[PDB]
Amino acid sequence: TSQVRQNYHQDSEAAINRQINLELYASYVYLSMSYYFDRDDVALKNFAKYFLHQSHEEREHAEKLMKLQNQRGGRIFLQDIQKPDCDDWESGLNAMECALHLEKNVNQSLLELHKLATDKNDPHLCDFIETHYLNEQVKAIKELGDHVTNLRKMGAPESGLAEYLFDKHTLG
Amino acid sequence: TSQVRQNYHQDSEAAINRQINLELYASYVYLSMSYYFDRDDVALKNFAKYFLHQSHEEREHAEKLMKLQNQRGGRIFLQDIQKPDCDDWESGLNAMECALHLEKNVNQSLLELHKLATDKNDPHLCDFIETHYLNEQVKAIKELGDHVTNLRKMGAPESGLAEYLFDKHTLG
Amino acid sequence: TSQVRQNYHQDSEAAINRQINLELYASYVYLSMSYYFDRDDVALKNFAKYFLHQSHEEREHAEKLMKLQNQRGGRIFLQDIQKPDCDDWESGLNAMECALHLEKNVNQSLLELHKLATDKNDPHLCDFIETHYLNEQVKAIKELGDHVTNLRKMGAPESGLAEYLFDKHTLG
Amino acid sequence: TSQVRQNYHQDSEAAINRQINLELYASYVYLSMSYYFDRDDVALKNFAKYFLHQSHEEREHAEKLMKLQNQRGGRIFLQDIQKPDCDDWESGLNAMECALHLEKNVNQSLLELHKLATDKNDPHLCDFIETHYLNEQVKAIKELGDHVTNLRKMGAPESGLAEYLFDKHTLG
Amino acid sequence: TSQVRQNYHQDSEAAINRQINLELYASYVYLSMSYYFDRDDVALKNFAKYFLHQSHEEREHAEKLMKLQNQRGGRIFLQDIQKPDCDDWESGLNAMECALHLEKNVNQSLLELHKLATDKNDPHLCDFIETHYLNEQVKAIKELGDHVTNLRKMGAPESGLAEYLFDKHTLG
Amino acid sequence: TSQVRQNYHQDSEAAINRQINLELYASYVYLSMSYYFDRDDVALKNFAKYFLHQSHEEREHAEKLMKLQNQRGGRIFLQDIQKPDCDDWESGLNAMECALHLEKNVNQSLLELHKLATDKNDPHLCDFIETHYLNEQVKAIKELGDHVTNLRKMGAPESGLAEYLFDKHTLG
Ligand SMILES: [Ca+2]
Ligand SMILES: [Ca+2]
Ligand SMILES: [Ca+2]
Ligand SMILES: [Ca+2]
Ligand SMILES: [Ca+2]
Ligand SMILES: [Ca+2]
Ligand SMILES: [Ca+2]
Ligand SMILES: [Ca+2]
Ligand SMILES: [Fe+3]
Ligand SMILES: [Fe+3]
Ligand SMILES: [Fe+3]
Ligand SMILES: [Fe+3]
Ligand SMILES: [Fe+3]
Ligand SMILES: [Fe+3]
Ligand SMILES: [Fe+3]
Ligand SMILES: [Fe+3]
Ligand SMILES: [Fe+3]
Ligand SMILES: [Fe+3]
Ligand SMILES: [Fe+3]
Ligand SMILES: [Fe+3]
Repeated sequence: TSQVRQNYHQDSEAAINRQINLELYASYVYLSMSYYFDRDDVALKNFAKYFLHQSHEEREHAEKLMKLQNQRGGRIFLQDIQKPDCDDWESGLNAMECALHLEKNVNQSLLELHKLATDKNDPHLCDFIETHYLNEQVKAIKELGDHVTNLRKMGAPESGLAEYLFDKHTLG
Repeated sequence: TSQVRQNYHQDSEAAINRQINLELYASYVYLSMSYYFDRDDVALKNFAKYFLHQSHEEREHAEKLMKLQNQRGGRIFLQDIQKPDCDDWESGLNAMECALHLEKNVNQSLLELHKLATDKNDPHLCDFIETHYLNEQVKAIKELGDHVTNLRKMGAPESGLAEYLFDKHTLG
Repeated sequence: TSQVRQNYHQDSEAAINRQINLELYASYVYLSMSYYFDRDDVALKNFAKYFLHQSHEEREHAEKLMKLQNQRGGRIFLQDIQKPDCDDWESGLNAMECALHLEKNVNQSLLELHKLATDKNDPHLCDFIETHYLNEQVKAIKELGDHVTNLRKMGAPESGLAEYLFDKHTLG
Repeated sequence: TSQVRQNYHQDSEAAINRQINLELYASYVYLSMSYYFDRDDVALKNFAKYFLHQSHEEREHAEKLMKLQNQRGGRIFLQDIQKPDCDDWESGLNAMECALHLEKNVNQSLLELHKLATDKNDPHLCDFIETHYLNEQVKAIKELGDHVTNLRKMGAPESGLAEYLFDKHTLG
Repeated sequence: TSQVRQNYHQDSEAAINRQINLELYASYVYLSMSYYFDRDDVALKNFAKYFLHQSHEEREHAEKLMKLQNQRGGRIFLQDIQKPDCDDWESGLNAMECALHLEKNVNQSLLELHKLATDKNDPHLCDFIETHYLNEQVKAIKELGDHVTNLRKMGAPESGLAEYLFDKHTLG
Repeated sequence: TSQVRQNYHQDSEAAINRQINLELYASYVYLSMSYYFDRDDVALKNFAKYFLHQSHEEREHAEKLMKLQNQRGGRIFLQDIQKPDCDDWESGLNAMECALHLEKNVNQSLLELHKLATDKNDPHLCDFIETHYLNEQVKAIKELGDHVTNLRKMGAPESGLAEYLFDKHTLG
């Protein structure tokens, strides 16, 4: 048992390990989406930038949880990073919709993590989730909801003009 | 025989001369396209700039091959620069499509040049083609493929609004 | 078939996809090693930095291959990123030894990739491997060999004083 | 008929097209001379610079006529650019003599162009020729006459010392 | 066997050792030529500078090969550096002619080294030769060919005025 | 006989030539030692720097004697530069010990050179040896004696920790 471990339940430690894996997967999904829009038959270079940056952000969210696990005296256990769901996301509107879906599932996982730490009476792990992840998730979901709404109101996915102009004006 | 000539085959020298002519022709084609979009009944001033700059670049690729020929001890032999294929490229989408076609043919010529220097065992001429021309070609073809894709997805050539907006936002 | 695809063999495309996965795995291995040395019962903060930086570098090597695949007209196919080999690398000397081993295996894969592109007569893909990956690998392997040698000559792994001083003076 | 065309005779338009071709040819001749003096058995690097710069200038004179043609509502028609007259201009004195000859022929063409625009009563095209081409030609011919005179008085072409010193002091 | 050695053939290692010796010899030859022109009965101080700088460059080419040998896991074996061929190179034109000859022989050795690495399937050692030595050699030979041509056309070696003026204007 | 030669004995001239060769050899020995410590199984990068810098210094001592020989009207005669004594100097302590030995032998040669110039009554050559070489030698020998003493008192050659720490703190 770790010399720094205090008030840190075996269940929280396992949950933190499952959340690290989820953030890595989210990083992988965004990396996959990014280079979809870099294809010559898609060619939306700011969608690609937007998702490459989201990819780098999610791996920084994972690294922070790895830091928290060592901080609290638990042991990181890594699992396979599953290959993403799709190889061909049709359109810019479909990608933002998958991203919105993915960000809600991550949020749901974080809310369950917070409920477990409330019940294990771990106030430090609670504040960590609140301070670094919960408001980030709410802001990400609101941003992606906005993007999805603009893309629909513009006429996407059937109008490539709409998707082209959204690339230049919102994401550029 | 030249005092600096070493490991430089008569066939490579002829091939370099044929490649100089191809680059000049490519320069001429782009010059012709540039001033098509400067016509008052076409009036896309950034298409014209894009192609004038490509015109100047191709003549700088030709000058570099002339420098290489003197560097290796061969003798430059110049041929007529053929007048380009078209006087009226219909639309911006049609010009990028001809440019994509032209850039692939130049690439194909460069790949054949590289195969001949491999077989004549001229590693310096191989590295020269690799370092200065091969990745340039791959980047040019990918750029033009992107432009062609955006123009189609926007509704060109039937939508002059699409071509107008591409001029302002991608090429400006 | 892609409008930009030229002289790009189905076998090279598959090989590039297998190399992207290998670089991601290497990135994952280094990320795992990094946070091993961040544990409170290991506590070598510059080993952790050294490997976190190597982790970020390998994912940038992967992103470049994804860019090359789109550049040449192939299609990225992603596989699961396997969880790394170990959860507990004993010592700093053992980690540098695994890293040396991993970097040789990546090199071997790159040399086989280069042999396949030579035989498919793809000089652009050859120069890409030479210019961006081959000398990087040779420099990485020489660096890790040096680290392993210093750690042994100092008295590692049995001397934690040796490992402590190497952390401060070579990696800091 | 062009919406901007006014007082612009079919004969002037054809003459402008023939002058564009002449300027391109002049650009090609100078490019050919430039890389003659870059040969290792000629090796006069400032003759080469002098003629490379004249080459770039003549293509800028051609581009200006293409701009004028679009400005006035005519249609550019491009012809083959004939390969230059010589592959081996013997000496620096012989090249300046060919350049002097070429510049007089261009001047003669410009004077005939000006006579046709006088007779077609096109005062704008007259002023354009006067303001941008006529004094340029007179200055070029006087410069080349000076160079030819100095080279002869120095002892060229039989004295390579003379040609060497002219390269360093007048053209450097 | 070295812990970093990978795909590095015993024959390449021996060839690299023979090339290190050749570069040192070339450094010695240039050092010898340099201080010939520093003699009071020769007294061409810029020939001396030109060759002293070439001397320092060749030893830096040797040091780079020593670095490559350690990089790849081979073992440097040094041989005697033979005293140069001449003690009295007659004239500036004769020295540039020996230097031209020496630089072609070094090039020939490098081309044979590249052929051996092609046949041993060592693409890293191939790119190293291409990237650091092959174009350097081509540029050196072209420079020395130019110098030799100017010196002859000026009237060297019988005209010490020619050699004096070349010292001041080309090499100063 | 040289127009600048004055009070310069045939014996001094020969001795200066033998000293030039000794300095070149010393330069070669240090170059050899430098790249010993650059080996991956030795890996002491500051020993390597220390000896590479000493290598460059000794060749600058040789160049100064070549300058002196021309200054006085003698004729430089170069001999083979013998390959160094060892290919594998065991340890850092053993290299500093060979370097100490080599520097004393060079000093002894310089003292004999000074004795010959005293007896040939060449006060200029005496002051040259005193002003540029004699105090340099005394300072080099004292420095190397210090290094050897520290390395022994630290526990070298049996302690690679000692050699590692000396590399970082004294030579870095
Ligand atoms: Ca799976
Ligand atoms: Ca024709
Ligand atoms: Ca698994
Ligand atoms: Ca290459
Ligand atoms: Ca013709
Ligand atoms: Ca007027
Ligand atoms: Ca000998
Ligand atoms: Ca010997
Ligand atoms: Fe996000
Ligand atoms: Fe996240
Ligand atoms: Fe281009
Ligand atoms: Fe080109
Ligand atoms: Fe690495
Ligand atoms: Fe990598
Ligand atoms: Fe001109
Ligand atoms: Fe002109
Ligand atoms: Fe050189
Ligand atoms: Fe060299
Ligand atoms: Fe010294
Ligand atoms: Fe010395």
